[PDB]
Amino acid sequence: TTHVLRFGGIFEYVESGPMGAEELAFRFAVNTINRNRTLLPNTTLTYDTQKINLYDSFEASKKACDQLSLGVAAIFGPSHSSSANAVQSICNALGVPHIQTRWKHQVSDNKDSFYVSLYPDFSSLSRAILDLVQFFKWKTVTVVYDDSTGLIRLQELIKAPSRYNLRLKIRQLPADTKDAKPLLKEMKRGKEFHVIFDCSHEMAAGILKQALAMGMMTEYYHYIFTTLDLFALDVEPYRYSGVNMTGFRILNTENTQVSSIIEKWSMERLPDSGLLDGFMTTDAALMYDAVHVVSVAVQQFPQMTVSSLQCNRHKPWRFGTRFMSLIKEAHWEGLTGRITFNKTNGLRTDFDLDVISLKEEGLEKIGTWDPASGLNMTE
Amino acid sequence: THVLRFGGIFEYVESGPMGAEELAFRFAVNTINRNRTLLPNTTLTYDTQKINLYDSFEASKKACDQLSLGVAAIFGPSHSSSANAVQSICNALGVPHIQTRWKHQVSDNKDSFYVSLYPDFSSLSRAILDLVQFFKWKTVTVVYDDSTGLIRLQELIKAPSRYNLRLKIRQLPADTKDAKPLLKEMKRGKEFHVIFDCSHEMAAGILKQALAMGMMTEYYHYIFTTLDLFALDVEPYRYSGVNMTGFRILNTENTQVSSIIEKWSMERLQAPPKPDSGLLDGFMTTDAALMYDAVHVVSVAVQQFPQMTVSSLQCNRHKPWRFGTRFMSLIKEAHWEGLTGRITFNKTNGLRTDFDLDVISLKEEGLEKIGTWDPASGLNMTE
Ligand SMILES: *[C@@H]1O[C@H](CO)[C@@H](O)[C@H](O)[C@H]1NC(C)=O
Ligand SMILES: *[C@@H]1O[C@H](CO)[C@@H](O)[C@H](O)[C@H]1NC(C)=O
Ligand SMILES: *[C@@H]1O[C@H](CO)[C@@H](O)[C@H](O)[C@H]1NC(C)=O
Ligand SMILES: *[C@@H]1O[C@H](CO)[C@@H](O)[C@H](O)[C@H]1NC(C)=O
Ligand SMILES: *[C@@H]1O[C@H](CO)[C@@H](O)[C@H](O)[C@H]1NC(C)=O
Ligand SMILES: *[C@@H]1O[C@H](CO)[C@@H](O)[C@H](O)[C@H]1NC(C)=O
Ligand SMILES: *[C@@H]1O[C@H](CO)[C@@H](O)[C@H](O)[C@H]1NC(C)=O
Ligand SMILES: *[C@H]1O[C@H](CO)[C@@H](O)[C@H](O)[C@H]1NC(C)=O
Ligand SMILES: [Ca+2]
Ligand SMILES: [Ca+2]
Repeated sequence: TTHVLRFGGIFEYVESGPMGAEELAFRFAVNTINRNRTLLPNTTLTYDTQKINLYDSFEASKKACDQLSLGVAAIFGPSHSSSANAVQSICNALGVPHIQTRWKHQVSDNKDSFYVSLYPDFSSLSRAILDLVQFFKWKTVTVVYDDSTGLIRLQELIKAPSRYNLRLKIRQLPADTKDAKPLLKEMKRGKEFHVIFDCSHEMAAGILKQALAMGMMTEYYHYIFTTLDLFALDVEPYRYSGVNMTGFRILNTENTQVSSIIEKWSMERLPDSGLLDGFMTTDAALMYDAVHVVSVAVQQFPQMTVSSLQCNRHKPWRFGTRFMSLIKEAHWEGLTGRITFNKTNGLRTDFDLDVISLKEEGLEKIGTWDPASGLNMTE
Repeated sequence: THVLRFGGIFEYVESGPMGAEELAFRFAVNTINRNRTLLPNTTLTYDTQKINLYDSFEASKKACDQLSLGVAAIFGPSHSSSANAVQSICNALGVPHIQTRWKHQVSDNKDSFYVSLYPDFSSLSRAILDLVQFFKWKTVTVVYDDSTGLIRLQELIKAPSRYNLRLKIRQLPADTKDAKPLLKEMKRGKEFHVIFDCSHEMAAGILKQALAMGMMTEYYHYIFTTLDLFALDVEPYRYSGVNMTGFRILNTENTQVSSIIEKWSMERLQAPPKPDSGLLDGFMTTDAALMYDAVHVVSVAVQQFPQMTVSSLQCNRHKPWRFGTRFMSLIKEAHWEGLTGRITFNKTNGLRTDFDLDVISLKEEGLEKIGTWDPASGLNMTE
């Protein structure tokens, strides 16, 4: 009873240093499962990792074909959206499950059915952001987004001013944070004390610097962050100013089992950035959870074996339709909590969140949120 | 006598008439061949592949095939996610990719082998704005079709921080047939000034629900992002005295353009639009006049580069085309007077950020020109 089952992964290219955090979580999971007797006892997980420049969809395609030709049971495809788009179409045509860990816009007309996404969908996250804004009883707010795509992402937030009694201004960051000051100066001048920053944690770390410099880290302002990697941020410079800072957290650290696995990650890993060294970002804990979730579906389908499919020949995989289905019905308790997909969408629309805020002793849990029972504060 | 072949990827119609874009493509090619003054010694040929527009994989396989037959340009697909993939491929093999439909150009993306003939709404958003301020609106309601319209009209959505304006954002549901619950909220909220961001086909259908709801009156004013406003049947509404305003890129005012539009309404083999569609039969949409203009603009660059010839490139082998970098450049510097007016690309972006517009509004005697707009001198009304 020894069977070789191979996953493919397409990751970011760093010709200048260490492998990315996602590719590391991928390999770390595979190894952890192999060492685990209870999961895939008779089965042994192997893999093939290709590295590409993330916005060359053409390259992401050539490498997705190569892996379908070696034989792969799933492509844990790329992060960037336009490259994940192309690998999604390919995986569909050849009926190999595509596992996505990062959000991208699913065009409506698109009928691809061979995929799932582990990123918390903000059909839900937009509503969690909203539930939070109403709890603080804000009546004016200012949404500051990074790249145009954040409007599609937070569209349920942008529309609320027609239903509820709310008035928001929409501002954008410039390409480089190093002059987000002219903008911050307009918000200051306009007494925009309640703000929602829609950007990556790296951008958030850099914006809070400009904000401090501008005298906007005080008891007057309150900042809400869409980013789930709020704990990734160094908070020493601001916890005494008594700004308010709130965001969500998918990464279930409250559990000791998750904390210990996060520590083995800070291990076997490694300034003015504003980020904490040795921290597992959410994008990485999701990849680790995607390998585990797919594997839970593999343990239920021993009959299944890999197959060498070609992008020119057009012979859909034989166990494709059946595997992709086993996946969508999967249940797993990963680093990021309850995993369950939406049979309809393939998306993750139901999950649990910890709502975290900046007290004087650092970031702290002040409640929970799930789409069913909404916000649930502890006081 | 030299044979130069363009490739085109178009929408699949099993098995009715060929789409309007593919027809404008073939119509242009033929018109140029018959024209002595353009490509006199050169003869244009082509290969048209048909694909399902959201299978980017299929649009890829077919883009490779044409690069292998040998093509000087792929007038790639319309849908965005398929035009994305063909854009990357064209880039890797240095064959110009000609786009005629808007799509979001991700910022990090460095592909340089392409141009887009669709009027960019870094400019169109500003033209919509210039118009809103001329009417001196202080409240407006933007209704968009699919999420992507927010990225498109982002310069409009942000204006409430600069100017004195207050807009509500509403969305249409998948199917127009119940845009009534929404229209009923706008009515109840006295949202008399509205901007509809959707296709003309959706606009035709929404105006029906609006009439039914008693919102086609002298109280309402609707602005349309769509450039195909003249595509709409306007008989049912021109007497109600609603106000209806939008822009028009298609230079019909010119007789030469009108006659070519007439040869197009002719030779058209598509069943008239179903009654109850709300559209006029035999009408050249802007998406089609752009494709006709894209074949002509590229051809103006070909006439300047006789040395150039086609080459059979493979998607596995990786040997960029020999005249690629030089052709793609001749294109970006092109100037053409097409059906849609002044064509000129932005050397920086490859996009069409400078163009001319006719601003058109619904008078009682049908749709009418009431001014112009170009990014330089902004709005320019006649009164
Ligand atoms: C807001 O700021 C003050 C001072 O930092 C703090 O005491 C309060 O608890 C904060 N509010 C929340 C929701 O954390
Ligand atoms: C699946 O997706 C839709 C749209 O996002 C959502 O409304 C629906 O409730 C989801 N289904 C489940 C089972 O959660
Ligand atoms: C909400 O939170 C309270 C206290 O934190 C907890 O006791 C309760 O069970 C939660 N309710 C639900 C159903 O989420
Ligand atoms: C095409 O020839 C027509 C005459 O049919 C002429 O009017 C027009 O200028 C020509 N186009 C070009 C490129 O000169
Ligand atoms: C809007 O008002 C009436 C129709 O109700 C029309 O006569 C008038 O010309 C319109 N205004 C413009 C600028 O189109
Ligand atoms: C197009 O170039 C013009 C100047 O030639 C410039 O104003 C504009 O920024 C360019 N395109 C964009 C959208 O950046
Ligand atoms: C605006 O239009 C008028 C005619 O109505 C014309 O005389 C004038 O030149 C135009 N302005 C410019 C330069 O766009
Ligand atoms: C293997 O992981 C640990 C032991 O290493 C065990 O607690 C866990 O349940 C196993 N994995 C599963 C859930 O099959
Ligand atoms: Ca194992
Ligand atoms: Ca000719």
